[PDB]
Amino acid sequence: SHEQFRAALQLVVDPGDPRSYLDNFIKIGEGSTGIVCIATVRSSGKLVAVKKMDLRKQQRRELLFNEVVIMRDYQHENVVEMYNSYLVGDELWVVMEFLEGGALTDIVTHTRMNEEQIAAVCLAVLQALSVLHAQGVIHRDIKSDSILLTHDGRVKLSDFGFCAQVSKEVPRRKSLVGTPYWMAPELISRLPYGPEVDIWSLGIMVIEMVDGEPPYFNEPPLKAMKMIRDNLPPRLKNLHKVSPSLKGFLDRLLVRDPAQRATAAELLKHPFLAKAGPPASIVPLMRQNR
Repeated sequence: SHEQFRAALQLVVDPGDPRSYLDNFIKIGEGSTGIVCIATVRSSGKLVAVKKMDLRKQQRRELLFNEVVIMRDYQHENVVEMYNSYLVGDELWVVMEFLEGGALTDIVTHTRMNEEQIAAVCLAVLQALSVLHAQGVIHRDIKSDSILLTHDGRVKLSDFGFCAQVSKEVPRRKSLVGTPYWMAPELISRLPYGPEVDIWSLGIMVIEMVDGEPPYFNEPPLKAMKMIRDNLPPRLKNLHKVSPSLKGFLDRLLVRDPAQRATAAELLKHPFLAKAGPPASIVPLMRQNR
């Protein structure tokens, strides 16, 4: 039952009420699992982010345990910090670092990123994934919507609600978890999968940054997932515009066989990332500056 689930979740979250120390909630976004708000810390005026997920409106309710446990006390410069989690009525609230620059999705849909900028984003995400994967954490929802920015162009990975933990005893997952257009073929094909699925999804995000949208985006999700499952790796619509370096980099991400797909640690040494600009190079892309 719902109440049986609520009781269990209460045991894992932090005690108390964030409505006692936060106010002035402003909804600024919505995702598959819930909404994201800006809130003000009453004592200081500091802005934080709060995501709110309705326990009754999840495709898979049990996934709500994952982020609140796995990412508790996690600190990395390219990962959005989670501060606390709470059960507030029928909603899970997660209080997090506020990334005032917004998400990469606005950028890929309204601008044309150059390769210095694309390399900067990939380097930041790969730095994050290399450390996460080494600890057995799989993100499972890598896409532009999950990449957030600071006002000065620093890049941080967020949206860990679909994440998973693997171990020496249980090295792979089986759940069909992710966002259709970005899902790895072996995940779609129910091969016990590992961290490698994030590397495929990153490749699809590179397609977003080059083309503006992922492959098969005009198709229904189920149809698209079948095409991802059955067809050869997807091609860039704008292939003729990209450097040999970017194409070679992308060829190591969008490898159909997980065992031959590059790992995050390997990709950090790839020549394409030599093109990466500093945070300043990203700043002109954000809505408030263009």
